[PDB]
Amino acid sequence: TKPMKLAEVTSINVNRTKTEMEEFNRVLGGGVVPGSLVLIGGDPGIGKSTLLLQVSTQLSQVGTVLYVSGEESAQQIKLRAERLGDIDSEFYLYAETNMQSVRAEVERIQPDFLIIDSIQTIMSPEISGVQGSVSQVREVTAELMQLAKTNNIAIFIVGHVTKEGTLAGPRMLEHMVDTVLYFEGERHHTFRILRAVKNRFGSTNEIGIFEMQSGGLVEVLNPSQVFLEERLDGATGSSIVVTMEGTRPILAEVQALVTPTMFGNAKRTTTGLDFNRASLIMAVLEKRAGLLLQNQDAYLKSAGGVKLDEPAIDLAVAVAIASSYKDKPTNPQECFVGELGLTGEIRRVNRIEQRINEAAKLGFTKIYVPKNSLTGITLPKEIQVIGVTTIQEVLKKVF
Amino acid sequence: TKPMKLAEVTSINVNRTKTEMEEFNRVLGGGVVPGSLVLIGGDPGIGKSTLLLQVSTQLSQVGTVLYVSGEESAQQIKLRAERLGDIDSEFYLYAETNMQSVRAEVERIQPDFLIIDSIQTIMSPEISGVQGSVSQVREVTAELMQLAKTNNIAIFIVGHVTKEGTLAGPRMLEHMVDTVLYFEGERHHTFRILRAVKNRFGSTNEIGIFEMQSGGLVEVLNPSQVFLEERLDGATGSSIVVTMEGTRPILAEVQALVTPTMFGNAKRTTTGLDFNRASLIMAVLEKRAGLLLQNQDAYLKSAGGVKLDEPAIDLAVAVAIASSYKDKPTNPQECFVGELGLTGEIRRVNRIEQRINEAAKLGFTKIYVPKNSLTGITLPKEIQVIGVTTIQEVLKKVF
Amino acid sequence: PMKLAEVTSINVNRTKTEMEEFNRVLGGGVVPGSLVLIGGDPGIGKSTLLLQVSTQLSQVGTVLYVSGEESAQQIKLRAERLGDIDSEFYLYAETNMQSVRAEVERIQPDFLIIDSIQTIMSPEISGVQGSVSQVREVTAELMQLAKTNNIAIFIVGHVTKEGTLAGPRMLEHMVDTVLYFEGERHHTFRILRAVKNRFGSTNEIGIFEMQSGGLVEVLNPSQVFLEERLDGATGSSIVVTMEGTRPILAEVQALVTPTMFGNAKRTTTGLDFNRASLIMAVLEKRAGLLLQNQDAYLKSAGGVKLDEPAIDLAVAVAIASSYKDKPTNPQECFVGELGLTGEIRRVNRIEQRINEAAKLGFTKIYVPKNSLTGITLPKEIQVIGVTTIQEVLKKVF
Amino acid sequence: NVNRTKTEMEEFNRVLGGGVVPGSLVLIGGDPGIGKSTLLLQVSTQLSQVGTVLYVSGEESAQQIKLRAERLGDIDSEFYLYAETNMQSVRAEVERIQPDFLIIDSIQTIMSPEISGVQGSVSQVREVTAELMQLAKTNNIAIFIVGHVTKEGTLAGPRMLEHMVDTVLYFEGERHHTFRILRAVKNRFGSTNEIGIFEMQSGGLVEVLNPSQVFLEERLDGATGSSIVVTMEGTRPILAEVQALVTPTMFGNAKRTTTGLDFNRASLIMAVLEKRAGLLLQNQDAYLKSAGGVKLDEPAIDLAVAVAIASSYKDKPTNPQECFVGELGLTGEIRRVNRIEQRINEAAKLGFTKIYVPKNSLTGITLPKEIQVIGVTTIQEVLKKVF
Amino acid sequence: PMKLAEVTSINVNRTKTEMEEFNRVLGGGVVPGSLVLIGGDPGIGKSTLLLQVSTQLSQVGTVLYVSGEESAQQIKLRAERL
DNA sequence: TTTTTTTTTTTTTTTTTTTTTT
DNA sequence: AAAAAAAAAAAAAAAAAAAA
Ligand SMILES: Nc1ncnc2c1ncn2[C@@H]1O[C@H](COP(=O)(O)OP(=O)(O)OP(O)(O)=S)[C@@H](O)[C@H]1O
Ligand SMILES: Nc1ncnc2c1ncn2[C@@H]1O[C@H](COP(=O)(O)OP(=O)(O)OP(O)(O)=S)[C@@H](O)[C@H]1O
Ligand SMILES: Nc1ncnc2c1ncn2[C@@H]1O[C@H](COP(=O)(O)OP(=O)(O)OP(O)(O)=S)[C@@H](O)[C@H]1O
Ligand SMILES: Nc1ncnc2c1ncn2[C@@H]1O[C@H](COP(=O)(O)OP(=O)(O)OP(O)(O)=S)[C@@H](O)[C@H]1O
Ligand SMILES: [Mg+2]
Ligand SMILES: [Mg+2]
Ligand SMILES: [Mg+2]
Ligand SMILES: [Mg+2]
Repeated sequence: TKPMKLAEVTSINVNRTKTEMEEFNRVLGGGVVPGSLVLIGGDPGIGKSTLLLQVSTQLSQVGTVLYVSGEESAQQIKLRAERLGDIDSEFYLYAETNMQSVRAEVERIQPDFLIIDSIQTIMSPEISGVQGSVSQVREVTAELMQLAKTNNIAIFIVGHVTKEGTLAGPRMLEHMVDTVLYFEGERHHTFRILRAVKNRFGSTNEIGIFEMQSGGLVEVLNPSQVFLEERLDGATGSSIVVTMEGTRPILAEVQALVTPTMFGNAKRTTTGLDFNRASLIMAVLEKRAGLLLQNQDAYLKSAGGVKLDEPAIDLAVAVAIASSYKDKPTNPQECFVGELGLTGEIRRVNRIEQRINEAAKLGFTKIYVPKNSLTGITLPKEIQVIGVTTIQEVLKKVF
Repeated sequence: TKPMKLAEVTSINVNRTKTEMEEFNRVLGGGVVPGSLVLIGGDPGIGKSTLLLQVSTQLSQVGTVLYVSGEESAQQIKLRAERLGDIDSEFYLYAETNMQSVRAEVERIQPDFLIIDSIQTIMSPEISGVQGSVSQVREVTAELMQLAKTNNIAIFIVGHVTKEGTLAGPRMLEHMVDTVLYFEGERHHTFRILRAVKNRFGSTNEIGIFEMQSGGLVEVLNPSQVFLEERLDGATGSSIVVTMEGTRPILAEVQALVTPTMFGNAKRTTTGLDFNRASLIMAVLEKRAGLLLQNQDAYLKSAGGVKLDEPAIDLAVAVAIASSYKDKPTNPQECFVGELGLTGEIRRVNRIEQRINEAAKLGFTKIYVPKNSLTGITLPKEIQVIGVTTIQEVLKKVF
Repeated sequence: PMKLAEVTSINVNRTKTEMEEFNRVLGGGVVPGSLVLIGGDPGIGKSTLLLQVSTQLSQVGTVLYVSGEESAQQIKLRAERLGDIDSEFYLYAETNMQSVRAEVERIQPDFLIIDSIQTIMSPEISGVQGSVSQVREVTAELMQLAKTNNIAIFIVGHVTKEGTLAGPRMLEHMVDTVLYFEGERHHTFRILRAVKNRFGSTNEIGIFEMQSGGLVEVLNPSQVFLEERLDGATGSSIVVTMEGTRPILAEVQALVTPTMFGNAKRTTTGLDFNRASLIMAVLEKRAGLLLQNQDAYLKSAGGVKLDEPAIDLAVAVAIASSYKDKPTNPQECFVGELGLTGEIRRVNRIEQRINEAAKLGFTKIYVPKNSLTGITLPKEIQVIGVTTIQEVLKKVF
Repeated sequence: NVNRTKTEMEEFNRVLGGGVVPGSLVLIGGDPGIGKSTLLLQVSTQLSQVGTVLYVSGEESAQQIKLRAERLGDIDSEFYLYAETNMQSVRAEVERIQPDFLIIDSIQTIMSPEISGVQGSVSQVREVTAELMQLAKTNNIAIFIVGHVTKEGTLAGPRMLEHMVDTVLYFEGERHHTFRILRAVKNRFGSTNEIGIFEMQSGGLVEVLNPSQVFLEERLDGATGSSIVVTMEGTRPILAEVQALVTPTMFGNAKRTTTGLDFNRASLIMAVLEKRAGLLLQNQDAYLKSAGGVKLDEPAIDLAVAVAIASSYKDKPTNPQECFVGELGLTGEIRRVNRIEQRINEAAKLGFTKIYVPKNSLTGITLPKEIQVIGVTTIQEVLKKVF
Repeated sequence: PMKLAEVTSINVNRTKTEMEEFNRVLGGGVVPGSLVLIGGDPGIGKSTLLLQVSTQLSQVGTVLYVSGEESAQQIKLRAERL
């Protein structure tokens, strides 16, 4: 080795190969990078070995794959494969735990892709410690990193997780690999969310959602079924907003029902929405747009119980209230994003590009967004993007 | 050797070289200091080596740079460089991992600035045990502080972190080096913040905020939704406040809508503020300034959902309420800062100099502050700092 | 020799720095013949603090500053930032314990400051610079020098990655005083707190603010000053509250106005509105202020949360001054809990409170009379015992 | 058993098995600065009234100890100080005094220079301890040992000392506590677990005799609407005062503003008084507080709360030496309470003339003769007896 | 043990105390080869119960009573109250 | 024939990780 | 929010042991 000037452009471009799973490719950042290390953590049972077996089958159509498993015997893995089904043209399988015995086979198969079905179950013969020991994990991961960086092998490592929900072993492990994925999914849903917390080769904002099914993990193409309901005739008082949950844009319906107050102080009731925010929005509508609302009771709901924290919902909430009060329908493919100011201005929102992209992917026609958010934003040309400046403009255009 | 002197001693000055990233220069106390040690810690994948490759390029425009790394090969570094820039001042890469060859090549090329990358990923063949040993990093740190002082090389060091997020290694590491930086970001946010916990050459309070983007880190300059020209021109009931978001001042905007109640009682709906605080402020206004407000509803909001609960916002809240009740605008170039006492006094506030300086940087023309806070303040030339001591003074000056 | 109880003792000649917020932590001043240990996180400010101490003590006696971790140029550059060498002192930057022992015997300094015992070493043994044996022998040498020359020694000790002193636990036994210098990244105050001091109370902490011109002592941590009340401002009063161990001054403010619409609000901040409405009920029953038909609005100034029962008297006097439209004197302070019978009940730490009010230059403090039993009033403060709220209201207004 | 000498700190006796037995060792460990040397100087001075005492110190020269003694002020009849570290010289001074109560101010700062090790060496301290054992055995001297502690607290070589040591107890306290707790952990001659507690002061350590948190008796004159109740701070009984202000609802509607108590419990209590006693409280505001901010909320308070409310409504004073304990039922029955014996004994210790208690709870308890324990059945009976 | 296939069977030698209201809470008696754990509210009778049970089992067989938490003198002085 | 010494061992302290407990 | 289980390292008590 020698020091070199940066203009010694020995950099060959990374011809990263795509698997068939677009959800997997996107989290990785376009594809599997040769010579990368990917560490997949996640709770027991969540689907890590299923995911890796699927991608191993798909990659075996394009390159040689070696699947290495300490924790499971070859018959179990073949039983899962036949439950999933693939030609498995060049898919090698190797149940092993001794690092020298895997390294020897790696140096003859020359696998383009290597799966390590659990790092905590594979041991160096050098280190005396138990298979989950910190020193064992350190030595095995350093040897795998040598194999990867020397032979351009892409290595997928399954990591055991502590009861905290964070990867076990020395933090050196998270420092040394190139990509760290978590695989997780709460019991309220069937969906399994794959997310990158580190990715030296791509954006860590991309997340992939799978559903676990008999016969494998299948991609879910719409994360949010809860909007899907085609509207009744009439159906006044509904609007749709591209809100946000964690990092993924999710599109959700807001509904309102405005009715004349009787025999009490006018009272306002919500679900999934802060009633303070709704009271503000109703005050803005009554002031700036002249909707008589201090004599109306109002009821607001988000479909599917998705809780709408962020201020970007306020414009869609106002449009829902207006649609109910006017008793006139919005279009089922109009979508609304923006904070509503008490001076009636529509205020810019973060992540505007992702929201417009997601609205385009779900096939909406018109998305209304704050005019000042549009600066330098490139729209997808298939969806009409309307920049709006004040609530009176939105009401006059929608109604 | 055998010194021993009175305090009359050479007092040699410290020169500084600024990077082009003012957000980075700020944290170091105004620029890189020759012969200093700066230690960078932070979560895996946070952006440390992008930041250091950016600053490595900028220093490379004004001096020779040697970038060592044991983490990554020269090809990966060059691919990153192409991703984030034009290679407009080429510098040296060295993929070395053993300290003797580093010391050799650094003595031969004799750089102005040196970057180690991770101190935990370099070892010394003369001593001790495993990579990342406490025994190893201590001795490498001693070698670096020597090489630094013998040559006046400024050295930047990446440090691993524990799972708790504190710097790894023996505390001798955190004592021998001169500057210790943390690079961090909460998962609910897009920003990365860079903060000093120790800095022998400047204040630690100055943090720097970056956004991660496809072309690298970019300094945000404005951590807030307050973009001045957002204001709806004819807007009334809005005012801006300089608020401490922890250690950093941020702009925030307080909006009020004030309107007569059409019921036997009046609402006090408030988002982002304590409604008891707003109710106290309206009682101060009604008693001292004579605004008839018990007949009026008030609705109050903070822009962008920022939670504003420090006493310094009371003045801007009072001015927003008064602006709405009077239906007169305020100039969007004025900031307000001050606690409001039930006497109508504007009480002094903490960190007043930071607040004035940050109001100055984003180009505000006036800021109203407690007059008693003005003592010893270095107030910048570009902004007229208007001392005030009663709410009625503010209302006469502004309305 | 067992000299029984006949040995003769002379009072320690406690010298003082100008930083009273430092002197308080040592329990009144710097004793001679003594070891002080300063611990704290890296970067906290220990060297800045001991530089300022050196420069101040140099006005009283000879100071020698030694530092194995920092060159004399860096120390002089810091001193030039902090101020000027008008009180010039000796600076050695030595690492050899034998050399500093010889130099101390030559110069006979009144005060010695060692900025890292983790870098002094003696050649009689060798090893890692911070080795337990090296620090133990060096600190034994320092215990000799302290006794032999009556020298006050300030030692900077390193700290582990938890907030505890490194090196042998025997260290905290040999030394006479142990200080931790501590702070929090969300803040910018530094607290200096003792964990051991056999020459004086360890119930006192010093507070500092790190600034460009050094560690400024924060004599008054509250945003509460006698200079800043509006001349005729009614409806506020001062109370000596306690933040754990530290007496903290606080102002309570009250706005009383007729309840023109609806029914009586009791909107409150920093206080508790149940406490406040109790106090208004006591005033209305016992003192006769017609406060039922009044709205009342109360806040702590400065956003300090007030919990303890000692605030009741100050809150009552703030309400009463707001109702009566008669200002309280800004230099009078109130402490005491209010009973629903209108009695004023005893409070804890009464002496530490009166001492803090005296030290902050309050001309007068009101206290529950029965708490005066066995009390030791300072000279610079007038202390008034009161028995009932009627007595207070007659005396104040 | 063999006889016990008592120090004047009865708190110290009770943790030390009821008193220091002669001819045996005691080791007090604890964090530096906790107060070991102050405690042992007070103990040694109190024992000086019984016989000769020697205090040996390496870690503190005689002048500093004398300064501390003159701070505390206690008279020091035949109190010996000895600044020494040569253990053989200590042993010889033992025979030049023949003490009766010996103190070593730290085992880690005395050395027999011939034998072994450095002053910290486990062998050196163990062997010094083995010599001390012979000196204890020979002259029946009770020897108090100060222990250093490990960073963890484990007495800096615990096992080999502790088996020779007989009795070990730990002196400790937290960063903010004015109190320091002296916990006995092993003891051949008394309750193997106990906790002594002291407050540290500039006058020296002072016992916490009676509970830590009682603060009372600031009663004024004709203070209607006040009553006293015995309540538990877990296992400690404490004696606390309830105050009530009852006043007509001149404006608005009846408030129930309450602090310390639960306003639901208080609402039940005023409903019970309204129905069973016939107090017209529904048109009254009633304001209730526990004195001193004590979180006084356990079922046994309801009788005292009822008597405070009734005293305030009637505007007649409760006697300042009457105490009440009792749960109140919605039928006006007064129900049993958890630990009535301990409450009556605390009431007696604080010198209360009466305690009112639930009848059906006097069965099988030994009423102390100094206090008039009164059984009451019903709230109407209580209000007849008191008012 | 080494060889079994549902064979050797000493059965439960269930040994009573004189208090049947103790025996009834177990299987009608104590069981050899077993650990019984007793908890309870502190000082309420927890040790009094087991000391008395010892004074009743001592009639049937040898009982060794070990206390880390109380002195042998105070133990025997309490037992004398029985 | 004691004196290093040096392995072996204890054991303590620092530090990092992780299983319980609100 | 709190503890206890492994890893790494230094301090040290001890002895196999070869010297000086
Ligand atoms: N018919 C089915 N047959 C087998 N597995 C199924 C079936 N249906 C669902 N599964 C799911 O398959 C999951 C098993 O997880 P896998 O993908 O096989 O491996 P893994 O548990 O993620 O990896 P580890 O290291 O063994 S914890 C379980 O959570 C089951 O819910
Ligand atoms: N298009 C993008 N391409 C590459 N990286 C991206 C991209 N967008 C964001 N990144 C971020 O780049 C981060 C990697 O930053 P790095 O500086 O290379 O790693 P580091 O952990 O900070 O430092 P080391 O010592 O190299 S591990 C990832 O965590 C991503 O979040
Ligand atoms: N203009 C400024 N220039 C230099 N330092 C400043 C400045 N302003 C504030 N500082 C503070 O100075 C602090 C440094 O404190 P130090 O005096 O180095 O304490 P120390 O770390 O204990 O000293 P040692 O013994 O050398 S490690 C930094 O943490 C800064 O917060
Ligand atoms: N006016 C006061 N004067 C002197 N000491 C005080 C005073 N007030 C409190 N103290 C306390 O007295 C303590 C002094 O420590 P000691 O009473 O000597 O116990 P000790 O430190 O354990 O003794 P050893 O065995 O030498 S370590 C300190 O912790 C102080 O907090
Ligand atoms: Mg598996
Ligand atoms: Mg890197
Ligand atoms: Mg220093
Ligand atoms: Mg002592």
